Amino acid sequence: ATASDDEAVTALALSAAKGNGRALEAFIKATQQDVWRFVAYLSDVGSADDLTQETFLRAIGAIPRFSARSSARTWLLAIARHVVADHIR
Amino acid sequence: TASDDEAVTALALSAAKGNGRALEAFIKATQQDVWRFVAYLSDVGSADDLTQETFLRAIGAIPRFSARSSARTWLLAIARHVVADHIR
Repeated sequence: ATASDDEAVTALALSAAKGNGRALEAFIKATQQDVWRFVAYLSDVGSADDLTQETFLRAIGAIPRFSARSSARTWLLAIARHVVADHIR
Repeated sequence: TASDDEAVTALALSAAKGNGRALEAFIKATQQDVWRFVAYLSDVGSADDLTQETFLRAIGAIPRFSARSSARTWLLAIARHVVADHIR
């Protein structure tokens, strides 16, 4: 529960959406690894660093509108997917 | 170019108020400056890590940015601390 984990991350996201910086920072720390793994499956490993950060830049942009209609991980990986879709080419 | 400094400071101010697109744009706008400064207080090899780590702290502090100085100075002040820690 692990899903206990998802819960924190969602919480971080919700606080970050309300303008809490230190929560945005921790959110990115908590999820960076997941985004990197996901992103590298869907292209290469050489791509992933660059795709990972693009994902976070969009995340940073969209987070003010995250309201937990889904878990923050799902929301974040949906963005990761758009970033990968764009990148081809 | 001072006008460029003004945009960056204006981005920082709007990001401090909870604007995510401002924060994103600010990071895009300053990433290169942070990397060069950091590459260079240490080395090209560690610059990526230190650039992240600067931005992570930047994200966490930005809500208390109020323009007592330019955002570029504020941000490079964070970068210093980051490099200082990396060599302690």
